[PDB]
Amino acid sequence: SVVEEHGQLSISNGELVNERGEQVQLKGMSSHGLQWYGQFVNYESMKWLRDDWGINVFRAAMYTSSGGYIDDPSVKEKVKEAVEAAIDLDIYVIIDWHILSDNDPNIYKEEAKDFFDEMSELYGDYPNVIYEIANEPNGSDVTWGNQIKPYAEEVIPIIRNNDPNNIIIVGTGTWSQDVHHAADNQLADPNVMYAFHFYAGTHGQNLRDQVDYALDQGAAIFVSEWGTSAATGDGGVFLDEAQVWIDFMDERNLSWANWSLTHKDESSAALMPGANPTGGWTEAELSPSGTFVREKIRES
Ligand SMILES: OC[C@@H]1[C@@H](O[C@@H]2O[C@H](CO)[C@@H](O)[C@H](O)[C@H]2O)[C@H](O)[C@@H](O)c2nccn21
Repeated sequence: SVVEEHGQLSISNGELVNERGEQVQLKGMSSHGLQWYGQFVNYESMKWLRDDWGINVFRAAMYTSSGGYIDDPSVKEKVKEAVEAAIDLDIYVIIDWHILSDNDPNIYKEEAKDFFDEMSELYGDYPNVIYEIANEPNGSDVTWGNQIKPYAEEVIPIIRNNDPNNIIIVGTGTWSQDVHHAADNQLADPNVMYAFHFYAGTHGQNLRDQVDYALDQGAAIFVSEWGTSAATGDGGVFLDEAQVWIDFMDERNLSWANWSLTHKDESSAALMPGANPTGGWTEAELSPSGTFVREKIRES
């Protein structure tokens, strides 16, 4: 229903819109690393998220380092499973080249180009696909103008040779928080968005103001990862500040994906250790974070 109705997504005047030009807001879940918690990524769990939580997008977080794709490239087949499930379930899907410790996206740029060539050749004639080419550039030696923008200007042409206009999300500096610099020096492609990520354990008022600054430059922003926890993925849940962010994103109509769908013993994890990897969870099988996120997507 979702993808048949909204169809081809694009950016118009800095906003995500459907094929009629109407604003659309995606809300869903991210996997944890596919090399660690891939058992939670399958048609049945994704169908349960669609039908019981109301998700309309799923993010496949393919770590590059940390035992991910560079170390063992077999994980790309789990990305394919997730994309195919999203096609069968008629929801959108984010293919996330999940850099982190490999903090400069240029470290694995050759591999990224080959990976995104393959994915865009396979799936570029479906409207479901959204490409997230570098999760979180980070480090004071990795800047938008010197490192990230030029990386994007090599990977985007590879994708565009196979897929002229599905959405591309491009990470920003300082762990995808520095939307100000990106918004002042935007990419040319008209169907790009810039990633902004937050974790509710950080007091967020200035970060919200910086998102507004970026929006005011005509940059489109996708909140492709956020958590209810501290920035470590743990440290308790911060539901008061998470709700502030939820309301802010609704007012600005910003799409989002929550970190993350796993039973790992950390506060941002949505599931408790007895949750079935194929779905059907009871309330007791959701964590405090998962209960809250589920409520947010169902309310929507
Ligand atoms: O630390 C929380 C998350 C992080 O996941 C965290 O990665 C760590 C390192 O791999 C894992 O040990 C944690 O279990 C996971 O929650 C995301 O990979 C990253 O994009 C991000 N940036 C800011 C926070 N986070």
